[PDB]
Amino acid sequence: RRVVVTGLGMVTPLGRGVETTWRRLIDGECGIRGLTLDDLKMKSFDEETKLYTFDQLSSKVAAFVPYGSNPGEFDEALWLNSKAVANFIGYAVCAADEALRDAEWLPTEEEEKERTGVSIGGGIGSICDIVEAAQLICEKRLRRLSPFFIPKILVNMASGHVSMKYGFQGPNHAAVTACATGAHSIGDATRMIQFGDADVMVAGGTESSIDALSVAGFSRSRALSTKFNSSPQEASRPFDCDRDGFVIGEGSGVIVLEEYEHAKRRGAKIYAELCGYGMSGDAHHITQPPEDGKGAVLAMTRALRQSGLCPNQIDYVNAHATSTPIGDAVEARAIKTVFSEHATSGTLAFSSTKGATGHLLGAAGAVEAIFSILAIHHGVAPMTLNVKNPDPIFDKRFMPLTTSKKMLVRTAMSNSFGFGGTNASLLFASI
Amino acid sequence: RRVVVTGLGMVTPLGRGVETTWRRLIDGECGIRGLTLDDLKMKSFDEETKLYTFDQLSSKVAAFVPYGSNPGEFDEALWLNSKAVANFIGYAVCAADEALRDAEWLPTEEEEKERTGVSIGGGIGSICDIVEAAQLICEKRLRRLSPFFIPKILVNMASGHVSMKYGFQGPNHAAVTACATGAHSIGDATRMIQFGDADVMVAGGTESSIDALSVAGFSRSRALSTKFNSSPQEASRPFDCDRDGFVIGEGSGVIVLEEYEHAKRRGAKIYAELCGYGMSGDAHHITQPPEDGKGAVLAMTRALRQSGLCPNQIDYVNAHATSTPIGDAVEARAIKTVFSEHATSGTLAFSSTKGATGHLLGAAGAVEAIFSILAIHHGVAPMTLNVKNPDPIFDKRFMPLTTSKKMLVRTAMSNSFGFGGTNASLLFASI
Ligand SMILES: [K+]
Ligand SMILES: [K+]
Repeated sequence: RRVVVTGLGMVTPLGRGVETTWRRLIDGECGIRGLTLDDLKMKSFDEETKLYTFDQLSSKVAAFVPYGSNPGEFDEALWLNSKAVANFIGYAVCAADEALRDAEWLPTEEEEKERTGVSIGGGIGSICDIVEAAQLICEKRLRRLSPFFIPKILVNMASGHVSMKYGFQGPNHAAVTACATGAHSIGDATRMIQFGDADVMVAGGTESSIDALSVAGFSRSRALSTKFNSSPQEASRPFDCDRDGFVIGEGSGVIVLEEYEHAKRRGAKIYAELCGYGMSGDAHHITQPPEDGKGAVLAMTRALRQSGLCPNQIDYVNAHATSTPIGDAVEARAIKTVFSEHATSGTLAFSSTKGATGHLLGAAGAVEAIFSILAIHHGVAPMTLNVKNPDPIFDKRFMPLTTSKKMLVRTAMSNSFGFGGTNASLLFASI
Repeated sequence: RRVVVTGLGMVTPLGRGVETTWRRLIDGECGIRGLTLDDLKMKSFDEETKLYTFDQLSSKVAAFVPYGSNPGEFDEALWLNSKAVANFIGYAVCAADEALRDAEWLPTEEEEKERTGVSIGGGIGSICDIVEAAQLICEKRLRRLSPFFIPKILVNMASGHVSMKYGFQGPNHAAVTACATGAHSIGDATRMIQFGDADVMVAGGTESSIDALSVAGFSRSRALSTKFNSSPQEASRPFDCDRDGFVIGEGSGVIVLEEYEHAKRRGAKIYAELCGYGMSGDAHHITQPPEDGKGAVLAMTRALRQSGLCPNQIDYVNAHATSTPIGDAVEARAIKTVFSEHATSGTLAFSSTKGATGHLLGAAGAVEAIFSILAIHHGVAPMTLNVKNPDPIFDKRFMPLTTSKKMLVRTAMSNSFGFGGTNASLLFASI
């Protein structure tokens, strides 16, 4: 059984909705701005504590979903209107609603509902909610603790809320694999349709982890950009010589996957086929990839092997590259190993879109899969922002895209790597 | 491709190791004891705050892994060996080591290592570490924030630590589906072997969430047992008329899944075949199952369809039943709906082992899958503990097992349900 994409939905730092996000991405816009006190998510703390906490943050830049009741904005009054709904849940529901309406898949019949599942994972959940609860322990105010505390911090709950809203009674699932979360969630859902567990899967990733402890935590891991705090629009620079860590972003990407014959029967429009889901492990380090990028090589090779395609048949690669000194170079090295002559001749088009969106963490793999599907659909490959001085590994030919380029994209591959050395590679093709 | 089980490993409130856990389970033992101040995991808090917090907890019972350097005990010096290892990670590695040495699978060859993956999920991760970090905000001591904070709290990191320990470079994965986590992780891994993503998968679940905020959070939701604080060994009573909520437990279950031909070629000892992986969603309520238990019915029916077996061919069912008023009754109705004449004849053996182990949350689905496999392997069906007065739903010979029944077990099914209405049913058979 073959698996196709019939609906796209997203909410990103470039806007709410596929149209707005894609338009701004191609136009070369950037969703990164400087942090403020409000961004700490510390409404339950006094101003002196807020001020102190802000000062402890090495990284003072982030990529935010725009909130509001106007076009291209995320309306919290519509999507975060319940006590059990944390921000990551609202993003996923918002994106899922767009994807399902795009796919024209809102079944009323129990037969179809039972054959529709959900696989939308989150990477970390809601740290800010756990911080608020922990404050109750410190201040001896535990009576205030919400009965909805547990339900709103569980990383599988986006799938729960989506399935509930639409009555979807197929597999209720979530893959959680750090920054590969959105990729594995989509991939696992594909395997389920292939095996026959479902005919339709609403799959993707979500994350809303811009808050005091998240920023402080990633800053302590030395994972975040710090030296561009006065110039936020230049903070995320994948493949650039002056990159100094990623910029935390937030949002959700959700797609509607469905079995090919099922899609054709109902006359659904098809974006692309999902042809490869390559998985590997680095088996190296909790946070650092290996020098040779073997894990990334394995993941890409496995996705290729599944599709029955040769390296030279790949038109576009959306790289994971998060704007990290070691990470970006390792992936570049891995892309050279997998594609060799196809890459070193300049034939292969590749870019990282994280200069524009930031690192969406658990949602990164899903959002970037959407970008890859859209590359095929529109015949436009997105640029990498802020590559003023390309990494020494690159030359005149082997070079990431620095402008949005029109081209036939019949095949698009998207890499997502996470802490623990967990790797996924999703390969899409026109059908 | 067929998938078989070649290794078992576990760390539970009934002991470290399969040997001790199974022996104590079958002997009708219980791992539940009363909560103390030390169990709050509040080492960074003063005595006054410890006492306040303890007084605020309505549930004062939990099921603990026995620590120590003696047989049947968890040696924390061996497994909690670095600052990056939270308890859930340590339990998983301990369980994985046992499972792999049982499977006799410690390959040196890059080929075999690349064909071996890991799918061990955690449900919540490490709340206590987030609480400690949040305390640094309240006390303005963020200087002391651990560099390993982020790696410690991520629910996928058990898979990461296991893979790097043994150099496994196959799919590095985690399904996180609340209290179905262990089941979906095992089921997902099965699909991966079935498809050809891997030849061997180290799969299961892990949890260590006995701490101040976890107990407070679950207590506030009214999910936990409160009436039996004076008699802890009586607190978990699945299917009993006096049940009043579940008892939080901790531990890990890990199994080695293997492609059938791969197992036979190397002369591996085979416990059972995994024949069915049924998945569904309630699409009803964030925490409560629907009255008719349609989700449970669907999950069980789906696992049956996949196996090619009919209800009458099922020998043992390990119920999810957690000792909650609504939950247990709903599953009882669902079992009756699926098995009808096979249930009411008294020939279907079914029990919940949560009276003995407590609710292991993310590890529940994996530990109970192991019990289902061991039932087949040993020809003994485990009892339900503390059924003094069976629920009115049970009539005549439709009754859960209240003693360890010696019997031929050819087939065994295990149910796991989680918050968000996520349901999994795993079906094993002799081979
Ligand atoms: K990517
Ligand atoms: K079970």
